[PDB]
Amino acid sequence: TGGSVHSSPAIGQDGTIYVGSNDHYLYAINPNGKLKWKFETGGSVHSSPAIGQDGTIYVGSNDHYLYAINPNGKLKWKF
Amino acid sequence: TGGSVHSSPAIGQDGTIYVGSNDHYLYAINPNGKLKWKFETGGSVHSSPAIGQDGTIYVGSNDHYLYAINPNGKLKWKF
Amino acid sequence: TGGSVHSSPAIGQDGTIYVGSNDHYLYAINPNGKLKWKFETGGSVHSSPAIGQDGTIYVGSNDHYLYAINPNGKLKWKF
Amino acid sequence: TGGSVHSSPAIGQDGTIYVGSNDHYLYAINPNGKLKWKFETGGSVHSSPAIGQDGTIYVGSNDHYLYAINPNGKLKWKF
Repeated sequence: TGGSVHSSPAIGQDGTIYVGSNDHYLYAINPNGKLKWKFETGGSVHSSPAIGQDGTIYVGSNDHYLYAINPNGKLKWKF
Repeated sequence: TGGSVHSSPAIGQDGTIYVGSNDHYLYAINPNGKLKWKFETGGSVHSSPAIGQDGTIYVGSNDHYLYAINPNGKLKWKF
Repeated sequence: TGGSVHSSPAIGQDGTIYVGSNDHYLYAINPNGKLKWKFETGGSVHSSPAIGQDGTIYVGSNDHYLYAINPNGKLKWKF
Repeated sequence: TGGSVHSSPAIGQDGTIYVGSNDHYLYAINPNGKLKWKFETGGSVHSSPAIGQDGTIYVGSNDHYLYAINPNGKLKWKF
């Protein structure tokens, strides 16, 4: 990533590692180490991601939003 | 929310996303992105919520308390 | 507690809520809100506790140690 | 460890406790308190480790990398 990784990673049901970074991005890493996708937020992502029962990825950000991102990397909603 | 989301979200058995915020509130978000309820504490909620076997939501706060909130948003107790 | 609760709580198999505090203590709270025990460490407990398969409680502390505490509140070991 | 343990521990399927430290190292502790191995990173490990379905240990670090370490302590990859 392009910033300090304070956030703690979470693993999906297929092995995908989700973690946020201080570079504002939420990363989705494949189990082989190759990047799946990255989602940009308005602030550093100190918050640790969490995965729901349907594979959605929930994480907060320093930009005051709680982001909900689909496993394809597209934004579902944000509070 | 009205503050940086440092706290990390937790998902209940029905999909409800629980996360604290630096605006002193503990938020309960529905899986569709609409707010269920919010509980106000005396300080920023850096602590990440946790869900017990009965659906209770446990989270700490900068106000020195460990809050226990019922899934309806009403305070159970606080230590 | 006597300090900001930055650490995130963990729930044991019987409902006991374990969380650290900035007052150096690791707290064990009963599901009814009454204190079970508290274990003193040499520094603030920002680290979030974790429970092993045998009910042990693992948590770090600002005093550089990784504490292992038995569910009765007595120290097992510390690294 | 040789630094403040801000990171939160994780337990593997055999009881091994994984936690990072502000001394740049990621520690693997046996359930008896004896050190299994330690992996050095370029910065403090505030991030909390996470274990995949195959026993891999994922953790971030202040050095901007998301580390993937095999349970034997050898580096799998890093993003």
